Amino acid sequence: PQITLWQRPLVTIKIGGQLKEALLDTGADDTVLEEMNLPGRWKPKMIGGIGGFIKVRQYDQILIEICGHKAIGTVLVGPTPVNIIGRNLLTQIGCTLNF
Amino acid sequence: PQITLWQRPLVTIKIGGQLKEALLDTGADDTVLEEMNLPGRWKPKMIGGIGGFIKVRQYDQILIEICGHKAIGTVLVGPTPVNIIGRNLLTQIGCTLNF
Ligand SMILES: CC(C)CN(C[C@@H](O)[C@H](Cc1ccc(F)cc1)NC(=O)O[C@H]1[C@H]2CO[C@H]3OC[C@@H]1[C@H]3C2)S(=O)(=O)c1ccc2nc(NC(C)C)oc2c1
Repeated sequence: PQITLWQRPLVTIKIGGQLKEALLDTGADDTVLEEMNLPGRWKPKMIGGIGGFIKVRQYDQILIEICGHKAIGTVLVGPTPVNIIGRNLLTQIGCTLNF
Repeated sequence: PQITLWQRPLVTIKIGGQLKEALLDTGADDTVLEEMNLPGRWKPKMIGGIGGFIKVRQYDQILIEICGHKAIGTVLVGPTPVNIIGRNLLTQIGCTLNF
């Protein structure tokens, strides 16, 4: 799809058997999702944003289907206010900015 | 330009007579710039992000030239870690996401 930016660029994702909405976020290096149940091993990580830092769990080689396109990569899980799809996964679905 | 997302989507901006770099950020509703000298009246505002909230100064009808495209709108100035161009200005330069 082409997506204009008059509204938040939200898409449906399927991850860990669950359906969620997430923001396509070109300002995010990495993918950060709200607390959710994910299977397997993880590693503690601190990440920074506009108002300071949060502690997240780092999960590698996680499958995510983003608006019907499959990607596999790192997902960070923690107290983010919104689910964010970052460039680590946007590059896999072929996402570009155009003006 | 078409911009792929293997690197941060940074562009040159000119605002308040100054040259700066800023991130084209589809996950940002509003435009937030690092402390800088802007002329005229402003209004206190608190905005929230990944790690909590920051106090910004709200400036309206500010001219910004974003990668050679002119836009006029609200700019928030405050302790953001990075200069962010949000959807309020991305819609004016015709920016879209495509996959
Ligand atoms: C969380 C997200 C929903 C909104 N944020 C835009 C994201 O793109 C921000 C932009 C950004 C902020 C700080 C920073 F150091 C680097 C980049 N990205 C973000 O938090 O990403 C984090 C995390 C993602 O992976 C890595 O890449 C950058 C770091 C790092 C951890 S925001 O907090 O910066 C933001 C920006 C503009 C806004 N305008 C508003 N307006 C409200 C009044 C609605 O809220 C805003 C909130």
